[PDB]
Amino acid sequence: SLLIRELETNDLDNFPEIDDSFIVNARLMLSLSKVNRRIEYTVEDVPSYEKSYLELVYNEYINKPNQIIYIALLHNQIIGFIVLKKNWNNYAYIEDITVDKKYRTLGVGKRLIAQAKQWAKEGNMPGIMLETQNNNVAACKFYEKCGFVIGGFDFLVYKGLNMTSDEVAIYWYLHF
Amino acid sequence: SLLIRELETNDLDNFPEIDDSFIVNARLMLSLSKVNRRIEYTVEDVPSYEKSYLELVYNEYINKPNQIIYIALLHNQIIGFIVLKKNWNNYAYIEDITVDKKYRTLGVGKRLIAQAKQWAKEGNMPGIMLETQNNNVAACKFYEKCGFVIGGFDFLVYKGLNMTSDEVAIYWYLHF
Ligand SMILES: CC(=O)SCCNC(=O)CCNC(=O)[C@H](O)C(C)(C)COP(=O)(O)OP(=O)(O)OC[C@H]1O[C@@H](n2cnc3c(N)ncnc32)[C@H](O)[C@@H]1OP(=O)(O)O
Ligand SMILES: CC(=O)SCCNC(=O)CCNC(=O)[C@H](O)C(C)(C)COP(=O)(O)OP(=O)(O)OC[C@H]1O[C@@H](n2cnc3c(N)ncnc32)[C@H](O)[C@@H]1OP(=O)(O)O
Ligand SMILES: [K+]
Ligand SMILES: [K+]
Repeated sequence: SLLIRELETNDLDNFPEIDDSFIVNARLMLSLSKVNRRIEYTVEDVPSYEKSYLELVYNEYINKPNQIIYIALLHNQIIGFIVLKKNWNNYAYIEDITVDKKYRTLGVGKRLIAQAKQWAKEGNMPGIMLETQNNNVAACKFYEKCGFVIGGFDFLVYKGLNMTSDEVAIYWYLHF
Repeated sequence: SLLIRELETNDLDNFPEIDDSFIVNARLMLSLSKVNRRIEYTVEDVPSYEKSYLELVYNEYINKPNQIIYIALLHNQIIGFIVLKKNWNNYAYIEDITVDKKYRTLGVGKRLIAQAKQWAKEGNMPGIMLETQNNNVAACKFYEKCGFVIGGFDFLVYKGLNMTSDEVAIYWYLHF
């Protein structure tokens, strides 16, 4: 069965092309309730398109006290990975989680998250967090299934790259 | 009169103790309108207390392509400074702006912001941004007077440091 383990220098050249692309078919619409500052959302369909999530240099995460990469291995091949760092607020921060396109929805991502939680706890980190865009509904639903909640959002940060679009950053948190 | 110029190595030992403390006397209460995703706020008084804004190592900002420190000089003394970097979204990012307590409300901060805008433009940066806490109403009003608008907020990021309090991060933006 599937194995999740820490990335090693010797894995760097055996690292295959992993398809991190996904289909954007909808977007989250955010709202702020007056009850417990709860950020809520509704889903709105948008004309579909494909995009790649992704600079990430794997070697920068090998042999480091506060950052690490875990890889998912199935039938002698790396089929997914998770990139983690310790953030300024003490939480573990997911820089990137990717499962090869052909193997998604089969529980690999949840197993990567479970390992990330172990790493966070081993380092005395009180939770895990990450940022995603409101047009990555697949990822949003995945984090929600994993126990994460929306703690914040930002309507202007993406304008610095492109002023035409209306991409929104969403910040997700899982507290232990 | 006042002089604003780039920090030099030779200024490092002539750098005096600058009082960056401020009095917290209120906090911003955020809301999200349905019109143009406008984030609004109201001010609520809170029992007052003093806190220091501030690791920042000035030497890390000397002789760098994408980061810099400008100092404010008055009567042979450094009375304020602004710390800037280029962010991932291309905006100039204010890591810290401080005017010595005794000289506040006399226009020094606005002059530091003006210089930061020049630096941003010289580097082809499309705007300037920063993060502050909802309990720093003085800073919030100052940014608002300087033309900044609220682009986002986060209710959980501060929980990683302290779970008892309810500090909220506010992200401000000035687009050119
Ligand atoms: C910080 C960041 O990295 S943000 C970017 C995240 N990465 C990407 O978007 C790259 C492309 N996407 C992917 O690689 C994958 O879709 C991942 C990593 C997000 C998820 O990995 P997967 O292995 O597919 O997730 P997994 O099968 O473990 O799903 C776990 C749960 O989430 C749910 N889920 C997963 N994908 C979806 C989806 N597209 N829509 C709805 N629910 C979903 C599953 O149904 C499952 O729920 P359950 O526990 O109730 O059965
Ligand atoms: C990213 C970060 O650094 S967030 C932390 C910001 N830094 C701090 O909080 C450190 C402590 N505070 C300070 O150092 C100063 O208060 C600063 C840097 C925020 C502002 O510097 P100052 O030199 O006092 O500001 P300056 O006098 O230029 O004020 C410019 C405008 O803002 C307004 N303003 C300044 N302080 C306040 C205040 N406390 N309340 C209301 N309005 C204010 C001024 O009235 C002025 O408005 P005008 O142009 O309409 O006359
Ligand atoms: K995303
Ligand atoms: K602040």
